[PDB]
Amino acid sequence: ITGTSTVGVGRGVLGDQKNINTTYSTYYYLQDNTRGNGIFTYDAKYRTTLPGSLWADADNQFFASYDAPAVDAHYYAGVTYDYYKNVHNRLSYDGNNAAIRSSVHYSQGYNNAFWNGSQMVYGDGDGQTFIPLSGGIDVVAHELTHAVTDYTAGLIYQNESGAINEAISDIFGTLVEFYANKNPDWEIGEDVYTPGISGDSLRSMSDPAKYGDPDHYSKRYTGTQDNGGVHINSGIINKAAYLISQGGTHYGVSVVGIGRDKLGKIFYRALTQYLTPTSNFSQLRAAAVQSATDLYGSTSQEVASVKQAFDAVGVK
Ligand SMILES: O[C@@H]1[C@@H](O)[C@H](O)OC[C@H]1O
Ligand SMILES: O[C@@H]1[C@@H](O)[C@H](O)OC[C@H]1O
Ligand SMILES: O[C@@H]1[C@@H](O)[C@H](O)OC[C@H]1O
Ligand SMILES: O[C@@H]1[C@@H](O)[C@H](O)OC[C@H]1O
Ligand SMILES: O[C@@H]1[C@@H](O)[C@H](O)OC[C@H]1O
Ligand SMILES: O[C@@H]1[C@@H](O)[C@H](O)OC[C@H]1O
Ligand SMILES: O[C@@H]1[C@@H](O)[C@H](O)OC[C@H]1O
Ligand SMILES: O[C@@H]1[C@@H](O)[C@H](O)OC[C@H]1O
Ligand SMILES: [Ca+2]
Ligand SMILES: [Ca+2]
Ligand SMILES: [Ca+2]
Ligand SMILES: [Zn+2]
Ligand SMILES: [Zn+2]
Ligand SMILES: [Zn+2]
Ligand SMILES: [Zn+2]
Repeated sequence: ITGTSTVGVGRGVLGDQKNINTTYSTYYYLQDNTRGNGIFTYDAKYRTTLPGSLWADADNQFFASYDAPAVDAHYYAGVTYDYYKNVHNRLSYDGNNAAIRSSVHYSQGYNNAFWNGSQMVYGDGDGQTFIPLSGGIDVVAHELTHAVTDYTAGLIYQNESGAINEAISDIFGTLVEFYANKNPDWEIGEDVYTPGISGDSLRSMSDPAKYGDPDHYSKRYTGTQDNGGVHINSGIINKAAYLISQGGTHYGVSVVGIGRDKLGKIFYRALTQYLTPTSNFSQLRAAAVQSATDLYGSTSQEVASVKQAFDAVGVK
C-alpha cells in the first residue's frame, strides 16, 4: 500500500517487546519499506488461502495475543534480511531485493512453517508440539535460507543433496540467531518447540545424537522416509559446521575452531559458487575446502580446520 513509513511497537510470541516498521494509510500495515522492495506480513485468518490480507492495525500497537505471530514473522524477516545484506552483501533471498512476504495464522493447529517458493507461511502450532512457529528466529531464517539455496545452487530435496539443503538452512538459521544475539545456541527450534518441556529442541547441531540423529557418515540413514532422511542426515553436516566454528575432538579427530563468521563465509561461498543441484557430502567437503582456500589460502588454518571437521564426521 502507499502511505507513510512509521514505527510501531508490540510483543512477539515469547512475550518480548520489539519495534516494527509499518506503513500508515488510515490503518497501520505490517509493511516495512526500509528493506529492499519491502517486507510484507499478512493475516491468513485461520484459512489456507495465501497470502491473505496485508496485516492492518488501528493504532500501531501490536500487543494482542493474536498480533504476536505477525510481529515476529515481520521482525525476524527483517533480521534475516539484515544478516544476508550486512554479512554477505546479499540483497534479500534472490540477491535482487525481492519483497519478503509472510503469512501467519495459516490453517488451524498447524505444526509447521515453510517457504513455498514465493513467501513464508507460518502455522500457529497446536499449543503442545509447537507454539506459533514465527517465534523461532532460527526457524524463520532456516526457511528463508531454502529460498537462498533455490536461487543459487538449487540443491534438490532428497537423499544427500537434500540433507545438505537442510543443513545449510540449519547453519544459516543458527548464524542469524547469533547475529540477532538475543538467545543463540546450536539447537534448532528451541524457542517454539514443546512449550511444556524446557531444554529440548527439534535437533542439535552440537550433538545430533542427543535426538538420535547421526553425527558420522557411518551412521547415515539410508531408508525412504523423510525424502531419504533429509532432516536426519543433516546432523552429519551440522556437526561438521559446529566443529568448524567451535572446535572439539570428535571420534578421536581434533578440530581447531575458527569461529562463526568464518564458518558463515566458507559455507556461503560454497553454496553460491560451487554447489550444484546434486552435490553429495564429498562434493560439499570439496566445495568448503575450495571456498576456504579462496578466502584464506591453501596453507591456512581455516582450510586445515575444514578438512579436520569433515574427517571427524567421516566425509572424505
Ligand atoms: O508507501 C511507500 C512504499 O509503497 C514505497 O515502496 O516506498 C515508500 C513508502 O512510504
Ligand atoms: O506471552 C505472549 C504475549 O506477551 C503476547 O502478547 O502474545 C503472545 C503470548 O505468547
Ligand atoms: O555470530 C556471528 C558473528 O560473529 C559474525 O560476525 O557474523 C555472523 C554471526 O552469526
Ligand atoms: O551445546 C553447547 C554449545 O552451545 C557450546 O558452544 O559449547 C557447549 C555445548 O554443550
Ligand atoms: O543415546 C541416545 C538415546 O538417548 C536416544 O534415545 O536415541 C539416540 C541416542 O543417541
Ligand atoms: O569407520 C568409522 C571410524 O573410522 C570412526 O572412527 O568412527 C565411526 C566408524 O564408522
Ligand atoms: O539412502 C541415501 C544414502 O545412500 C545417502 O548416503 O544418504 C541419503 C540417503 O537417502
Ligand atoms: O565438484 C566441485 C568442484 O568442481 C569445485 O572445485 O569445488 C566444489 C566441488 O564440489
Ligand atoms: Ca493494535
Ligand atoms: Ca536455535
Ligand atoms: Ca520445549
Ligand atoms: Zn521446513
Ligand atoms: Zn528445511
Ligand atoms: Zn536460541
Ligand atoms: Zn523441513
